[PDB]
Amino acid sequence: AVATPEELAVNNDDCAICWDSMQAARKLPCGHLFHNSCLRSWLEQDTSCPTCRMSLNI
Ligand SMILES: [Zn+2]
Ligand SMILES: [Zn+2]
Repeated sequence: AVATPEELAVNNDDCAICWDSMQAARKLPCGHLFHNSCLRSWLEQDTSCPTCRMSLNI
């Protein structure tokens, strides 16, 4: 569920959760770029901001 182009990922090749870099890159309502697998996995585990520690209302 990524609406951003791979261009963004290339420009920002670095994960905050799973670390490293890949391709898929989605943006959270808080202001963070997470991969499809990294995010999805996060949403399945917890719906909280890894950094902001704030719950996403969307
Ligand atoms: Zn990642
Ligand atoms: Zn955040």
